[PDB]
Amino acid sequence: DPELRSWRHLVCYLCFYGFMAQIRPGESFITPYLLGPDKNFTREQVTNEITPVLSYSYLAVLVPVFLLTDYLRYTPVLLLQGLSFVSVWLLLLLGHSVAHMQLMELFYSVTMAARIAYSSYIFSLVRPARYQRVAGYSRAAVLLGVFTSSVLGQLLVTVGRVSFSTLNYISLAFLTFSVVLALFLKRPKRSLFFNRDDARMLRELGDSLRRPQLRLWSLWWVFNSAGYYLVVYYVHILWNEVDPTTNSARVYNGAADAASTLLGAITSFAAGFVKIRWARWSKLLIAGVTATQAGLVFLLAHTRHPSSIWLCYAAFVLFRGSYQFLVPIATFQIASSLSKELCALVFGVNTFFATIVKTIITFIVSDVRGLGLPVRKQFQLYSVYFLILSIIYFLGAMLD
Ligand SMILES: Nc1ncnc2c1ncn2[C@@H]1O[C@@H]2CO[P@](=O)(S)O[C@@H]3[C@H](O)[C@@H](CO[P@](=O)(S)O[C@H]2[C@H]1O)O[C@H]3n1cnc2c(N)ncnc21
Ligand SMILES: Nc1ncnc2c1ncn2[C@@H]1O[C@@H]2CO[P@](=O)(S)O[C@@H]3[C@H](O)[C@@H](CO[P@](=O)(S)O[C@H]2[C@H]1O)O[C@H]3n1cnc2c(N)ncnc21
Repeated sequence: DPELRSWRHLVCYLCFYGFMAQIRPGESFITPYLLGPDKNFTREQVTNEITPVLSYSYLAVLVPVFLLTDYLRYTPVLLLQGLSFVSVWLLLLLGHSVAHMQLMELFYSVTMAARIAYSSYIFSLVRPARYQRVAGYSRAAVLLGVFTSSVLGQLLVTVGRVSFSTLNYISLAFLTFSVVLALFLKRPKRSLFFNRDDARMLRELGDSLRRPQLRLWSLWWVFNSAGYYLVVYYVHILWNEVDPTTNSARVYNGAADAASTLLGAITSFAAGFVKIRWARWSKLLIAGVTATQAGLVFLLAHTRHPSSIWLCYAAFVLFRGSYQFLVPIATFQIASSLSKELCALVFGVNTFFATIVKTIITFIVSDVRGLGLPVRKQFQLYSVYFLILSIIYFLGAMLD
């Protein structure tokens, strides 16, 4: 029986790999590990010299990985996604200079640019009749794997009282285990662009760019997702500015990346109801949430007292919880009439245009070759950037 051997030995393996590839307990505790006494980096060295290299290499490896993940049929990039993860946690545990953490953020941007490999792999592997049952079970393993990794990272730090250095050796036990799991993945018999079983993409783009909702939510995915990424990369440097007490027990970075995933699974679930119902007022639905993001970025830049670090965590859970609400709606309005050969090209070029904006703002605001702002004055620039973006869509919606 090959059909009963598929759901037992393959679909139970994609939901086991997709669970175990998201297990990185020290992923929420990289920046408290760098700024702690273990590596002993100064804040001025992480916000201006290490973290802007994350948004530079992510421009450099976005298009090389996206072309390679379809040409190699998604398995050696899923092998690379896991192996570059190990190269991050090796440089975190063996590197001591600033140049050994700039290389750490270069391998970390490969693991961000190969996030699409996994999901774009379940589509090319399973049959389209059984695709909704497999990818529904697979994304319920990634979202479970993202949530319970930050819980496992938090309970070892808060409850287990394990140190930050010994946490990354636990994180090297799951990342070396998920490289071996990426070896035994079934390579798909097709792909999306190169390896097909047998251009119109330039012709159907001439018909889909004239849509009002594809024009709107693509200009949201370029600019609002650029400002979203510049908060998540720098909110752990801001929490270490508010409460810089090196204790490895009062830091709840894993409890703010698990509660943001749990809220990111609630508002995502609540966005599927409003997906096609609120498509008319989507130009005002952006400005109601971008302004809410404009206040929560300012709330991060307003809290200075270390006794209110708990109010900061909640200003970031409600930030990711509000960004996750628009994306269910964003992925819909964009991918409504697009073919799969054109949908992965529109999202593949919206992410590149978002990484163009992420490269511009990091070189202007965050990098030492531009202004070189600290992370307290940097979030005041992003709160202006979200409020500038909020009054564009609010004035844009009122024109209707
Ligand atoms: N269909 C796909 N093709 C190619 N790559 C994909 C992909 N669906 C996911 N991913 C990748 O997995 C990552 C984590 O996904 P999640 O943890 S399973 O959920 C994400 C995350 O919570 C947030 C930031 O997402 P993001 O920065 S783009 O990161 C995603 C993305 O890189 O938005 C959610 N999200 C993204 N897309 C959708 C969607 N279509 N419907 C409902 N929720 C969505
Ligand atoms: N974060 C991202 N970066 C780059 N491209 C992205 C992207 N998130 C989405 N897409 C694109 O949007 C297309 C349509 O997505 P949707 O219409 S919004 O929903 C899809 C679709 O119904 C099904 C197969 O379609 P698929 O091959 S994924 O095609 C996706 C994908 O190409 O999987 C659903 N889906 C995708 N991600 C999630 C998720 N995180 N949680 C729940 N459902 C999800």
